[PDB]
Amino acid sequence: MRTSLPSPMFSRNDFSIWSILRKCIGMELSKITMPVIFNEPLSFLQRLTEYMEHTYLIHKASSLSDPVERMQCVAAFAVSAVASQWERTGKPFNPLLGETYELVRDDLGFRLISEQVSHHPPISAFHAEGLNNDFIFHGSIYPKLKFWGKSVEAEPKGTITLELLEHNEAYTWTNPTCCVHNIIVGKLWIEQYGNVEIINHKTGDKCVLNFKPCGLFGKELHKVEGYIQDKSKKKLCALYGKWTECLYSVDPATFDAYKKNEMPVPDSESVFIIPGSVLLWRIAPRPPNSAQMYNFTSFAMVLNEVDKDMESVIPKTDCRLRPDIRAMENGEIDQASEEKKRLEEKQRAARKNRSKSEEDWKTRWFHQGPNPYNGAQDWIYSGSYWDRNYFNLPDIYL
Amino acid sequence: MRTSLPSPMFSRNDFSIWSILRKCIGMELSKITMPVIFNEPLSFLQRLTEYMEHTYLIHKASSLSDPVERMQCVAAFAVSAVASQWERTGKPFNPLLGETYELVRDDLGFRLISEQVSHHPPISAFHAEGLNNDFIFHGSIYPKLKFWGKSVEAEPKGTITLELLEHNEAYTWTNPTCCVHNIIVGKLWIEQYGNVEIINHKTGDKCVLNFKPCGLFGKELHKVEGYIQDKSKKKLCALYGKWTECLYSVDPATFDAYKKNEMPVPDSESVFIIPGSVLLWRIAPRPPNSAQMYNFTSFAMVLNEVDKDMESVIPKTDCRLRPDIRAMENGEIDQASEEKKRLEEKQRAARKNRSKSEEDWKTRWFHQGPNPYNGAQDWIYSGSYWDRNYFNLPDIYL
Ligand SMILES: CC(C)CCC[C@@H](C)[C@H]1CC[C@H]2[C@@H]3CC=C4C[C@@H](O)CC[C@]4(C)[C@H]3CC[C@]12C
Ligand SMILES: CC(C)CCC[C@@H](C)[C@H]1CC[C@H]2[C@@H]3CC=C4C[C@@H](O)CC[C@]4(C)[C@H]3CC[C@]12C
Repeated sequence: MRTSLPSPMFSRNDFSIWSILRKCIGMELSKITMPVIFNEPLSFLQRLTEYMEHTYLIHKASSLSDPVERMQCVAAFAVSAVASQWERTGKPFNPLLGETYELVRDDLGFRLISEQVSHHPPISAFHAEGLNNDFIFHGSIYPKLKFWGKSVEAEPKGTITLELLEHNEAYTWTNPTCCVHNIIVGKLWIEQYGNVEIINHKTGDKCVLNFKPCGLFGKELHKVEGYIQDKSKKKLCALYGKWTECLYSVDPATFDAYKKNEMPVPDSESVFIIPGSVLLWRIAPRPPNSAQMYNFTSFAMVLNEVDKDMESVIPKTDCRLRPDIRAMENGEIDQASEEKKRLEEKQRAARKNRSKSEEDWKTRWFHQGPNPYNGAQDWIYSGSYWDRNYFNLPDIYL
Repeated sequence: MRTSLPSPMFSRNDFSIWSILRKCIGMELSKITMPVIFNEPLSFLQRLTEYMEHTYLIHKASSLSDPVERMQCVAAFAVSAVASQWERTGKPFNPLLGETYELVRDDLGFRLISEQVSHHPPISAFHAEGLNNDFIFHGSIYPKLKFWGKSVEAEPKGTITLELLEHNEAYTWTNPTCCVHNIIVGKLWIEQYGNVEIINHKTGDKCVLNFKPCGLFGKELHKVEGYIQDKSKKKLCALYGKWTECLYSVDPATFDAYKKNEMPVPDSESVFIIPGSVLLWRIAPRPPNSAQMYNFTSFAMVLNEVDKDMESVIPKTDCRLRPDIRAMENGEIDQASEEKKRLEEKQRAARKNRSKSEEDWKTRWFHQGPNPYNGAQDWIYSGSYWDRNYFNLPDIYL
């Protein structure tokens, strides 16, 4: 009768249920495919393209001669870029290595190209341009996940850069942390909080934006408060609002005068417009079909539209061609699950094939390089994507 | 430009991360395979066979003429049956529908047969017999999972029945709830708590066993306290101990006299033997290779041993023949993952094949019927398994 096992056990070190959930919920490679019922029919690259919904704020900024007024607009845009998150608790599809997404919005005067440049760590790079060459807006996002209590925090790591070309100025910042409450059981809902600093690298103007956490009682749900100061640290403007609604500007004096007087969703009031304030930005109302369509904005509903004409110009990596997202969008959930499993296995096989073949992954449209304004490691658009002439691109779809 | 999606979203109702985890951690069918690194190399059927480790308590009970002394032994056995759980935080493999497991321990004087009789809900039935026909011990277990805070509770649902055949008496009870703390992140550890009532259906004797929860401070970790009373509700014996260590008996008077005077594991003291107590049961010390071998008992190390002679008698459904458990036991984790995925897909295909074919699943060795002593719905051993002569058994392994 045996008195022992023929081999000792394997030491799993720190690996936990959280480890599995982290890879699954986040954008890391995961051996377990996230079930399609938790998805929304967008790639993560398309989800990030929603940064561009209020690009009119950038065109407005470019048209103004006063740098402090420009900073108001850039602060408005920074807040507007993250504003569409409320109730977007569907997970966008984990992009495949080498997946790309492009968007041309003639009516909004920009185009954008994005690529999934890595899974170690998962980084999504993007590069947007004003069609009349008034701006460049780029960055890259690695969503770093932590688990607290009943919640997951996604920290969007990477530098955000806005170049107003007519003024020879760049602005940089980082985005606030995004919080997903009730991640295991209960009603999913979303918070954003954190301290954002926008730096004008030509003038030394700085904008401080505090995305307030809830606070006990929840009085501060979604609140944004901050100010613009000049190179001398003199406060020039007070900015206040809610990232889910609006951003306003007011004289710092006037603001301080007025200022003296299962986790559930707290009741948040649309805050009062301090008299004399200037309106900088208000969110677009969500359309009437939004609640039946993953709580998408009207802007987000356009992201994955494809037509035959589009199919003749976009590269084979564009996620409009990703068949599992297409099937989910059309109401074919079992087809979506089926294709998703296929796509993820094909990508695992190709990675193993690259390992045994000794060859390295080549990102097609971005390269690593220092951010020219703050020195940070960055992913920089390499050019040429919009020339078309696509030669020997990754084969990632079925 | 499209203003809507071509199909409305799908309503997922109450489905959550917990829903996925419940199926995965528990014994339900799950589309997501639990990763082998969370397993221990045993089937759930083998894990339950550890109920039998201290069968000598049943032989002792059978040999005694006083029914109250018999009840002490049966209470000892009931506690002993669940005693091997401490630090067994590896998940036993989810049995396949129609999977079976047998154990003959000549040195311990019993044999046991078990079958996975259903996944809706997941029920594991078992039937053990004294080799000299002094007892029958049977039951069935559906592990019902709930998620509280940082913990999962597995409630082992089903009636437990012990028939002492020489005395024409049966005993029934239910097992305590098993708690897995730090289920998402941190160090996994195990508690059992709940109120167990053992009923002698010939005499009306009743044994009350309280498995105490922790309690704030954790003074009560693993403590068992209870008593035996007769049909007249007169208290006859006090029983006390820890399910991780021992069970003792003492005069109820003497006991009450003495009685006046990330979640971490609390410090628990081996409780003091009240003088005059009688020793009923003590746990076997875990062997020196235990901590390198999934914290198995010596008893558990025998469960999955197979030899060529065994392979000529056991049916093709015996989980000694299950290749993924075999591969994990041998240190072949990637082979184990590979075979596990295969086995689970083969079982999903066969279920779909049974659906389109209109035909129903037939359990081979148990049938449904009322428990003869309490009326509850039960799974009853049908006989004939030990005749061998296996004809047209399920084909469930690769
Ligand atoms: C599986 C289910 C339960 C979890 C769903 C998690 C979703 C809601 C999480 C996972 C990744 C998260 C994103 C990570 C990065 C960013 C960029 C940031 O600037 C805005 C928020 C945004 C876009 C997050 C929104 C919420 C997000 C999409
Ligand atoms: C995936 C990891 C993190 C979770 C591991 C869960 C394990 C430890 C759980 C899942 C099912 C549980 C079992 C369910 C039923 C019983 C019968 C009961 O009378 C004794 C405890 C016992 C045997 C439980 C022990 C712990 C158990 C095996």
